[PDB]
Amino acid sequence: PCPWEWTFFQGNCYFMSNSQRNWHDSITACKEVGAQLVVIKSAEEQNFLQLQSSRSNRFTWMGLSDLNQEGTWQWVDGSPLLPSFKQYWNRGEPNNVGEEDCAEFSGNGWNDDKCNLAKFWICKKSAASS
Ligand SMILES: COC(=O)[C@H]1C[C@H](OC[C@H]2O[C@H](OCCN=[N+]=[N-])[C@@H](O)[C@@H](O)[C@@H]2O)[C@@H](O[C@H]2O[C@H](CO)[C@@H](O)[C@H](O)[C@@H]2O)C[C@@H]1C(=O)OC
Ligand SMILES: [Ca+2]
Ligand SMILES: [Ca+2]
Ligand SMILES: [Ca+2]
Ligand SMILES: [Cl-]
Ligand SMILES: [Cl-]
Ligand SMILES: [Cl-]
Repeated sequence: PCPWEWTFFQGNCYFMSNSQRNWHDSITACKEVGAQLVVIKSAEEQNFLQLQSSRSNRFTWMGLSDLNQEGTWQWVDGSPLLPSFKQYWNRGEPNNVGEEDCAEFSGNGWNDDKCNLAKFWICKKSAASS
């Protein structure tokens, strides 16, 4: 079972925060609970997490950025953003407006936004590690 206040899906536990943090502080918060700011590995996990964020009406960080090389999106575990996953950007994203280097769930897909903006966040860790 997942810890109190967490969400189970496909053998992992997810913490949907109830406070807001900028993207770096969200990474730290997840590391504090032995988790990671969420790295999506499958289409079904994307569809699941996207829906949680859309129906909660909450702009939410995930563990994805182009801070290192503009236009090259990397997950916080080092894995590249696969071209097929680029289907999950909202229409007209990522658009880098005013420089935007971190990815959030926004509505029915992903947006790039300012990494120093405070948003809700989602951490992920194995249920077996919980
Ligand atoms: C300069 O950044 C802003 O201040 C501003 C940027 C977006 O509003 C301005 C744009 O509106 C129109 O574009 C629609 C989506 N955008 N783009 N680009 C268009 O008239 C443009 O000429 C303007 O630059 C808006 O950004 C938020 O929403 C878009 C999605 O619509 C998203 O991509 C952004 O990441 C951001 O969440 C608002 C933003 C602002 O500062 O509030 C006014
Ligand atoms: Ca940049
Ligand atoms: Ca960018
Ligand atoms: Ca954007
Ligand atoms: Cl559970
Ligand atoms: Cl991490
Ligand atoms: Cl940024």
